[PDB]
Amino acid sequence: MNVNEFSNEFDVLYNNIMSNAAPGLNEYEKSVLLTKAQEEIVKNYFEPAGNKYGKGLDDSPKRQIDFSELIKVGEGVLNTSAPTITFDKRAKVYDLPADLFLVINEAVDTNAGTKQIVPISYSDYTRLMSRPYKEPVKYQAWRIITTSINNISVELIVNSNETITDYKVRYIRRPAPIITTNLSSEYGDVTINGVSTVSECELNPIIHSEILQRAVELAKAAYQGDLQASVELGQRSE
Amino acid sequence: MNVNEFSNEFDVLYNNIMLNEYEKSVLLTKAQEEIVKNYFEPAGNKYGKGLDDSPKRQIDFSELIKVGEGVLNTSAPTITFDKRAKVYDLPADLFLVINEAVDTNAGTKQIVPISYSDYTRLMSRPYKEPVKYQAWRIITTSINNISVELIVNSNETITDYKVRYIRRPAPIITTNLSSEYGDVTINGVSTVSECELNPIIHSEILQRAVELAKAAYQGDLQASVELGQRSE
Repeated sequence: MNVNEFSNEFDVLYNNIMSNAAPGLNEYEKSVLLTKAQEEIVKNYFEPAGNKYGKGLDDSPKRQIDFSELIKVGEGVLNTSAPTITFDKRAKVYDLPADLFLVINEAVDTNAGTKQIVPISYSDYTRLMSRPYKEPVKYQAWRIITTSINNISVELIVNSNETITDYKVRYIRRPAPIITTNLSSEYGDVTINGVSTVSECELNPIIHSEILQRAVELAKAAYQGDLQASVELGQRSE
Repeated sequence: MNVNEFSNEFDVLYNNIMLNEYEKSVLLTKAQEEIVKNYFEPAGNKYGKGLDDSPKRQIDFSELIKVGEGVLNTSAPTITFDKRAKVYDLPADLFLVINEAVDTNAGTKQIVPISYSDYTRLMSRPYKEPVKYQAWRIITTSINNISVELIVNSNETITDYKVRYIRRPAPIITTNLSSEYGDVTINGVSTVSECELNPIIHSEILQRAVELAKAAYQGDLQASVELGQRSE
């Protein structure tokens, strides 16, 4: 469904049938609520505990097809542009793509073959570095986030006497906002995520109805406006 | 009651158990027009009952109800407020409309006389068409007649437009006015005119005329304003 259909069925589901009908929502408000509902839905469906099914990214066909249009593959750029201080002397710093929402798969291609990057926790890092070896298992590499400015910088730890040729990252692209109409105005240009032009929902049509329902629920919680509704509907932001 | 009976029994009631016939004709014509309005509006009468609210009210307006067709106003190329509005002229002898229907290719559709507030409300929504068995109607630029815009759903053509309405009553005249009174007319007719209404409401028309006469002749401002309340 295109943006006009988002807005028309938003109006239908919000106030065109309600008995003591409420004021219609302005297009900026509808775009804001739709973008919020989109992000909430993405976060709810990525995490199993966030939805009533207990199903995350790839726990069912529907969850695969939900994020299928939001998956992207890119590469981390070696961060030798400027000097820096790494926590580990034997780690190579890489910069992830700017439009990164969530990392789901990483791999590094070295001279000793491809290796799956395992994101190790800080307590896990301490445990592993208290051991005599201090290097990954055969077909794996280690990873920790380092000092990041304006984009995520990442330290890749591989086994000794190994060089990294490329660093691929299969991630979830940051969703683009849903903007119903050109938000340009003479009184001031308002933006949802830095863009005023019309922006279609760049995800699969399977969850457009879900985004619409969530947006309507958020609109009605805003209309109710007491602390109660804000608190319970803020639980699903996550 | 014949007009002679109206004139004779006006004298019985007004002249203390026994006015010009023009003055009697004027008051009787005014009285019936009051009575039709008062018994049409439920709040205008003493029972709180309108046109179809009781058997008596149905026989009251029985001989005024008329069914006529609207004629397309294609002769005059005027300007309509709605894009898909077809201008139609209503019958000349029209007093109050009570049912309107339009026969389209899709089917007969009951016309809803839509208020100026509801139009702005229903035209601020996505679709902007009536429900599947209804049509809208709003009055438009009218010259010496009644013109109505029939806003039926797009993708449909209007083939017929039936109007069921209350006909304008004819005047009550008790004598040839031109015989003694030079060129006086009541509603454009100078000759004897009978009551075109059911005999059930002749007594109330006569009683109202007598009350109107006595209040008019008493001359008090309070009486004139008090009985002028029931003029609507």
